[PDB]
Amino acid sequence: GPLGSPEFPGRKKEFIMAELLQTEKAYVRDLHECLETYLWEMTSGVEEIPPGILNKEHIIFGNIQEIYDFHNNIFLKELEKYEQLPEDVGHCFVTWADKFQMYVTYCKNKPDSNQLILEHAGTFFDEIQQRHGLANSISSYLIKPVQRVTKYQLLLKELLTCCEEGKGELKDGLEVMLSVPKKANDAMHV
Repeated sequence: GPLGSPEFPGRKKEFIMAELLQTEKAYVRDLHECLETYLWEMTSGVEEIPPGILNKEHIIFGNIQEIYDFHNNIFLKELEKYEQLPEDVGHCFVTWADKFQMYVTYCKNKPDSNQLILEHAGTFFDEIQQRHGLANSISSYLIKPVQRVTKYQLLLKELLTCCEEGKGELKDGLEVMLSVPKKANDAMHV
């Protein structure tokens, strides 16, 4: 029934490579619709933004603006070239490993982001929601990055343990993924 114990690595030749190909497009699109909605209206000063979050756009959504642009013109269109080869995406987490330091910044601002959307952001995003047909709460999008970095660990652990031919780069692609949220805790100072 609605369980997942008989193991279910997705449906198609490229099972879980499709799970990564799809989360690019899901991630660059879900970043797109974020800048255009919640970030747009706070930077365009067209609604009354509570005195706590107005110049705290960079807290509410952190540095998400830099994520869209860089993925839609790089990570996505670099990944679709690996559609025929999930053996080469270990080379892709590493190709940009140092750029993953941006994820250590993102997470350090995450909790204080939370605080501001709870107490002093208020209900303001609920009205914008309905105007554009957002359907989903604000909190959902801004936390998604951390849901996404778990997914990277999910699929990458799959490849590096099951690739009959694991040419290389895979475990390094892993260690970079793991050192980021680890760093954020150690380097706690935001």
